[PDB]
Amino acid sequence: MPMQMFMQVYDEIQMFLLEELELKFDMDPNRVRYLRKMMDTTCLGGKYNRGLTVIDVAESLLSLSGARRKRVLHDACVCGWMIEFLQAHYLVEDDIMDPDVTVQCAINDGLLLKSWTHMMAMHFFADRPFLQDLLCRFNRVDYTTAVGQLYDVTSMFDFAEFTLSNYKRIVKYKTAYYTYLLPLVMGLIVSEALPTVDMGVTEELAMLMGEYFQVQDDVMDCFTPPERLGKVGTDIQDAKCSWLAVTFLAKASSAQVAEFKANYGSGDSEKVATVRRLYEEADLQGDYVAYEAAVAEQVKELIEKLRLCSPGFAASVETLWGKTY
Amino acid sequence: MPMQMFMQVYDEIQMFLLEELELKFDMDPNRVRYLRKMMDTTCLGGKYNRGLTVIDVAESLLSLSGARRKRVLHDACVCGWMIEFLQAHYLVEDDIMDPDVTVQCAINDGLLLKSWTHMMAMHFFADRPFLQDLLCRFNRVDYTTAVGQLYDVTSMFDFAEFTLSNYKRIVKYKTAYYTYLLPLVMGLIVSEALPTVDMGVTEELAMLMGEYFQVQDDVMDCFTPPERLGKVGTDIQDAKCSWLAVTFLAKASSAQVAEFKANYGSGDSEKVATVRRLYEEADLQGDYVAYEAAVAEQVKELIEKLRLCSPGFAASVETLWGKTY
Ligand SMILES: Nc1cc(Nc2cccc(Cl)c2)ncn1
Ligand SMILES: Nc1cc(Nc2cccc(Cl)c2)ncn1
Repeated sequence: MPMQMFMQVYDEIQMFLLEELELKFDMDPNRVRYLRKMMDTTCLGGKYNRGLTVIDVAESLLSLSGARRKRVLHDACVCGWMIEFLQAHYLVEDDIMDPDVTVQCAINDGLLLKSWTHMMAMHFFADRPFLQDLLCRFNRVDYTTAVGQLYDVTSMFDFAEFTLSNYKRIVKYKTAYYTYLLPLVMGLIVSEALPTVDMGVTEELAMLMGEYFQVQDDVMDCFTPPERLGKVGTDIQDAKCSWLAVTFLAKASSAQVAEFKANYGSGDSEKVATVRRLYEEADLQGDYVAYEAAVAEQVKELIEKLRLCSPGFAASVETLWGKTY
Repeated sequence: MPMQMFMQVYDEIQMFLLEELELKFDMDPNRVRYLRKMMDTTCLGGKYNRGLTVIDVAESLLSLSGARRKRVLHDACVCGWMIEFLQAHYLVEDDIMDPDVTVQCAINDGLLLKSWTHMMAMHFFADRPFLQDLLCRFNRVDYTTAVGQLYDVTSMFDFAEFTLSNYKRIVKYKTAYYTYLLPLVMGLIVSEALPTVDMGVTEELAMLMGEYFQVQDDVMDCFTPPERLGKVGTDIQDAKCSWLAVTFLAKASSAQVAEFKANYGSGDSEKVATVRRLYEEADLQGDYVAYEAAVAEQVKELIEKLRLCSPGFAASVETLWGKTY
C-alpha cells in the first residue's frame, strides 16, 4: 500500500510534467519521450528511503491527531518525490564530476531535475497555505547541501581540518539535513503539525542519525568488498575526511601518522593497502563498535524527549532509525 | 545614480550572504573569503544589462503612477542582482561544458550561485506580498531556459529541425524569456503594477526583441573578427541552428545545400571558410538588413499598443529596445 501509492503518484507527477512541456513549452514527442526515459532512469530504481519517510511521518500524524486524509497522504507522496527528484539531481551532478553532447545533456538533465521539484510543488500545492514555507525550507536545505559539499571537497586543501568536530560539520550539512531532517519536516508540514513538535530535539536527532549512518558508510567504503558494497571504495584515494581517518590521527604515534600522511590520498594499490593496514593495526573497528553504540544510546534518549510532546511523531522516527540501524 | 545604487545594494546583499554562512552555516574565514572572491569574479565585471532593466522599469512606474519610493527602488535592485546572479549561474554551467578539485568547485559554485538567488529573495522580500509569486515566475523562467538549452543543444540530433519556426522556438526559451521578459516582469512586480499591463503585448515584445538580438548575435558570431567580438566564433564548428544556417537552407540550390551539409559542423579551418563563403555568396547579409528592419518595425508598433494602457511602462521598454538597437 505505501509503495503502491508512491509509484502511482509518480505516474501522476510525470504525466503533468510531460504534458506541460508538450502543451505549454512547445515540445515535440521525440524530446518528451527522451525526458520520460531520463526521468525514469535517474529517479526510479533506488530504495526511495527519503521519499518513503515523508509518507511514514504523515501517516502517524493523521491517525494520531474524512476527506482530509486523502489530501495529506497525496501531498506527502508529492513531497516524497520532490526529495527523490532532488537526490536524482545530486546523483547527476556527481556523474559530471567524474562539442561533447552527452556532457551537455547531463548538465542540462541535472538542472531539469532540480526545476521539476519546483514545478511539481507549484502545481499540486498551489492552493496550500504552506506552499511558500515548503519551498523556503526546501531550497534552504538544498543550499545547505551545497555548502556541505564545499566542506567535504576542500577538507584536505586550504590534514589540519581532519578533526572529529569538522567531521560532524561535514556530515551535518552534506548529508544530515537533506537525508534525515528534510523528509521529517516535510511530513510535519503536509500534516500541518509543524508547530506541535520540538524542532530542537528533532534537529538533534537528525544530526545524530546522519552522523551514525555516515560512520557506518565510511567503514563500508573501506572494508566492505566491492561486490558487497554496490560500488568501489574510493575514500582513501580521494583523501576524504572519513571517520576512520580522523579517529586514526587521534590515537596514532608520530611514525604511524607519518606513514599515514605518506600513503593517504594515493591511487597505488599498495599505498591504499598500507592505509588499510594502519586502520586494522590500530583496532579502529573496535572503536567503531563503541562509538556507534554511544550514538545509538543517544538516539534512544532523544526519541523519548520528543514523545512527551509529540508521541505519534516519535513512532515514525523509531521506524526511520530502524532503517539505519 | 542608477549604477551607484546597484553596486551599493550588491555590497548589502553580499554582506548578508557571507555573514549568514559565518553565523548560521558555521563557515571558517578562509572559505568565506573564497566565496567572496568567487562571487565578485562571476557576478561583477559585466554590463549588468538584465539587472539594470529591472531598475529602469521600476523608476518609470513610481514616477508615473513618500517612503514607498525607497522600498520599490531597493526591491528592484535586489531583483536585478537575482538575474545577474542567475546569469552568473548560467555562465558557470557553460564553463563546465567546455579527483579534479577545480571541476568539483566549479560545479559547486554553479549550484551556490543559483541558491543565492533564493536566499537573497527569501531575506529581503520576507515581508513582501509578492514573494511567493516572484519565486514562482523566477523558477519557471529558469526552467524555461533549461528547456531552451535542450532545444539548442539537440537541434542537429534526433538538418530536419533547421527551420525558421524552430529557430524562433530556440530563441524564445533559451534567450527571450530570461533576458527580456524576466527583467521587465520583475520591474512590474516590485512596482505592484503587474495587473495593470497587457502581458500579451509585453510577452510578444520580449520575443521580438529577443529574436532580433539573436539574429544580430549570430551574424557577429560568424563575421565579426575575434578581437572585435570579445570571443571566438564557434557556431559553424558546433553545427548550431543559427539564423544564417536556416536562412541559407531556404534559398540555396541542391548543390549549395549539399556543399553546406558537407562542410557544416566541422572544425577544419577551410571547411568553416567554405561555409562562410556560401553565406557571403548568397547575399545573406542583405536579407539580414531587411529581416532586422521588419522586426524593428514590429517593435515600434507593439510599444504603442502597450502605451494606450501602460504609458510609463512603454517608455522603459523603448530604453531597453534602444540598448539592443
Ligand atoms: N549565455 C547563456 C548561457 C546559458 N546557459 C544555460 C542556461 C540554462 C541551462 C543550461 Cl544547461 C545552460 N543559457 C543561455 N544563455
Ligand atoms: N550522494 C550525495 C551526492 C551529493 N551531491 C551534491 C549535492 C549538492 C551539491 C553538489 Cl556540488 C553535489 N551530495 C550529497 N550526497
